[PDB]
Order: sequence, then structure tokens, then C-alpha cells
Amino acid sequence: AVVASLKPLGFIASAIADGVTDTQVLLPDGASEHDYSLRPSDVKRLQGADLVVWIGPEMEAFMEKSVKNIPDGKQVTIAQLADVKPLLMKGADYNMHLWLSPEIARASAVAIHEKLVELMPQSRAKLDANLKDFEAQLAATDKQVGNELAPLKGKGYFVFHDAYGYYEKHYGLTPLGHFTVNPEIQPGAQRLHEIRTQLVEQKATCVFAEPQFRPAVVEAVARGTSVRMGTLDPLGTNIKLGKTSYSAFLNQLANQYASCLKG
Repeated sequence: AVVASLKPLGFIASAIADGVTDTQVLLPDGASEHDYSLRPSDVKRLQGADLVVWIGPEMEAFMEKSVKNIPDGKQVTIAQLADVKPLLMKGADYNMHLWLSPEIARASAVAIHEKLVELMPQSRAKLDANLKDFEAQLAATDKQVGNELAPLKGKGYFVFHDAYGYYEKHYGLTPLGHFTVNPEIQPGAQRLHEIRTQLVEQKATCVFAEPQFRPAVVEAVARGTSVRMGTLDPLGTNIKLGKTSYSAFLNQLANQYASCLKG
């Protein structure tokens, strides 16, 4: 099997290795990328994976550990890829929420495909063809999203937790800023003040919760005000692995942003 660390890395691998081997996500639905640690049975899945896909040690900390035993032909480490490295952003030490960069996704699909062809050479036929389709969906989605999000350029909003840099920069969104960075921090207390003042001084159209964290803090700093409220799910927790899953992720996310920000 192809064992992906996070669900949207699954979405990608599931497209490339469709019909060739199954894909498996380690980080379960509704857990957060910051704050997991590998089950014994999750390490089994890694030890006997055909191919392992993850970002890199600055992101999925919890699995740097087990990935040192795995050799280079049996894994794809997306933060240290040829075409990705050059376009890593800074953390306002780089932002690693890469799985939302279509350019990076592309580069990842490529590298996955390469390694699978190597390991499973009698499936080259299908693999080559799965990839072609991916590149096509992905391209055609990047177009539709672009259009959907284009009218939200300018509209300022706030997000819980800083995950969306890559996506936001690429489609030209206009975030006023984030509540946290690591969302195991609260954050309080001045942070929450600076947001409040910004929201009541008109200035912001939407504020965005997340499903893997209590919206609790976001209602508040908003109640009373003319700010609308929504949610963003950066792990597409409610999307099934499949060919068209990663293109669905981006569309969903676009719709999440837009469903609140439209006007």
C-alpha cells in the first residue's frame, strides 16, 4: 500500500495509485497535524508500506522517528523535493502547509508516480495514465477555483491557525491574519484583543473556525459584531480517498472560504 501521513497527501496518492494499490492515511479524521503520535499499528503500516508519502520533519514531527529505517526509493519527502524547495514560504523557518499548494501537489504526484513505476514496473501502463488524469483534473480545478475565489480578493477575514498561506497566496486571497500558528497554544489574550478591535472597527468580513478545534474562542471576539462566521477544513476530513479526491479538496476549501465571503 501507499501510506500517506495526512489525508490530503492520501488524496494525491489515491489518484496516482488508483487501481494499483490502495492508499492509507495515518493521521485519523479529526486529529490535527500538530498533536498526533503513531499507534503501534500505524508503525506496522509504515514498515510494510510499498511507498511512504509525507512532507518532512519540520511538519509531521511524529514520524521522523519511524521514517529513518525506510530507504529513499520507498519514500517521498515533499519538503525536500527538487521543484518544491524553491517555493517554500516563511512563517510569520518555513511554513509547511504545502498540501494546499497546487503547484506543490503537482510536484508530489510526479514524484510519487516516479517511485511507483520503479517499485511496480509491471503497472507503468496504468500509473502513467492515472497521472495524466490527475494533472488534467488538477489543472481544470485550478481554473474553476481561481474564478470562484477571484471576487474575494480584498475581502479580509481571520483564520484559526496558519495553514492556508500557500493556497491563499496562489489564489490571491487577503487574510487579515490568524488566531494561532500552533493551535495547541490558546492563544489569548492580547491576541484576542487585537482581533476584537479589528472586527468591531468594521474591517473584517468573515472569521473562520476549524472542525478539529473548538470554535468556542472564535464565537466571542465576533458576537455582537457584523462579522459573518464560517469554517475551513485543511485536512478535508470528510472527503473519501479516490481519484477525484484531491481536486474535490480544493473545491471544497474554495467553497468554504467563498460561502462566507461572497457579497
